[PDB]
Amino acid sequence: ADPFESYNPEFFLYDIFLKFCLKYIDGEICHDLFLLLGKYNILPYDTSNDSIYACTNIKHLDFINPFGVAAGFDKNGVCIDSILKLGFSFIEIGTITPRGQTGNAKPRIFRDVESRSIINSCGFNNMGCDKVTENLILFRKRQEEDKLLSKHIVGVSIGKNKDTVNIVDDLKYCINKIGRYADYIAINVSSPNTPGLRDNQEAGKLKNIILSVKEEIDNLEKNNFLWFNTTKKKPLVFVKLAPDLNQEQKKEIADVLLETNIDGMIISNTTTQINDIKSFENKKGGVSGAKLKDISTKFICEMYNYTNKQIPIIASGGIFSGLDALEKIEAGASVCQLYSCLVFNGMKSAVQIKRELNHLLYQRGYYNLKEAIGRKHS
Ligand SMILES: Cc1cc2nc3c(=O)[nH]c(=O)nc-3n(C[C@H](O)[C@H](O)[C@H](O)COP(=O)(O)O)c2cc1C
Ligand SMILES: Cc1nc2c(C#N)cccc2n1-c1ccc(C(=O)NC2CC2)s1
Ligand SMILES: O=C(O)c1cc(=O)[nH]c(=O)[nH]1
Repeated sequence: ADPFESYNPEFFLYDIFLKFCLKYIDGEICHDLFLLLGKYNILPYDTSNDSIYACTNIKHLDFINPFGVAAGFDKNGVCIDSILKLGFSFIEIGTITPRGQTGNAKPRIFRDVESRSIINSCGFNNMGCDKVTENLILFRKRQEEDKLLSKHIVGVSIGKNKDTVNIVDDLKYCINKIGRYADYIAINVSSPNTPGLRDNQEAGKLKNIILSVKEEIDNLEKNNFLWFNTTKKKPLVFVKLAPDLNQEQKKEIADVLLETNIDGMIISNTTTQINDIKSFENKKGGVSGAKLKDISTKFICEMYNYTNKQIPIIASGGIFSGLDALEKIEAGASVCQLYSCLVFNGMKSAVQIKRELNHLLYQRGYYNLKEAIGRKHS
């Protein structure tokens, strides 16, 4: 790929445009501008074949490379194709809710370039389960005609509308509408921006949530070719956890995860523990990026040991480099999700991080990425 060709994600003009937008334009306007470029398929694309030695898996989920885009980036599944073609193996769309929501008062997204941090108080703004399902169906039909997207994975993050009293009613509604089209379902009980959502991480409540979601997915088969997704199998079930939990809570959750046989755990969502970023002093919400890296890596180590290495991990939190990715993997993660990396590193994010990790796996003496999983604990 030529360095001065516009189709190349590493093309210098992308970093110039991004640096300008990061300096002078409102955060959510930048994000919506990126989604618009994606929607009209004007984004650059990765033309390199991914290394077979950096492939990974979670059960039957075969990731072509270890990098995906975390939930909350393409909330409505409006440009799945364009984001994936930047060089990512998967994307988690959503978080979606049964009815659409505009979310919390704007401005609600703020970036701190020096510390590579983001604070947000979005509050699950999305078009609603029915409209997002239409968007995902359209992608599944495009994927069926395009061989280049046949191995890319799409997960769906599901949550509850703000006014819903019982979360399970909302999760069931989403499963019944979008479940048939998802490779995996991520249960979001960790947003800090929906009042009382995090209370669902209590052991007793979480167990009922997991068993009800699993029962609802299992009933799609019982009541009714059926799977219009990548795997051609029922979606796996993941739980996304908050890093703001005590040791007693983490241990109780781990015991529930082992008993309910969850397919994976996403570690982690944003934190409410970071109070040292000056430009975020009077801002509300959860913090993402570099200040979240150490907290979430420590949380991966803890959960990997609490679950006795039986539950696969999806890493989320401050991953910017090949070095950051390897640290997550040796801590116990099987795959990585990026968010803040796309915001601060731009279009080149996937191409660059994949190169850095392949080089690092070679320097460290690993034959493949699978050999590195949980190696800190070996
Ligand atoms: C503006 C914004 C919106 C987000 N929305 C969601 C969401 O809807 N669902 C979710 O599970 N996580 C959401 N997240 C959390 C990210 O998926 C991710 O876990 C977090 O940003 C930490 O990763 P990072 O340090 O690489 O950014 C959001 C993050 C940001 C910055
Ligand atoms: C990767 C990228 N590239 C661009 C370009 C370019 N080139 C122009 C405008 C926005 C761009 N982006 C962004 C995508 C998302 C961005 C962002 O700031 N998101 C909000 C949640 C924090 S900034
Ligand atoms: O929509 C949001 O506010 C949101 C959801 C989530 O899970 N995490 C986050 O930081 N923001």
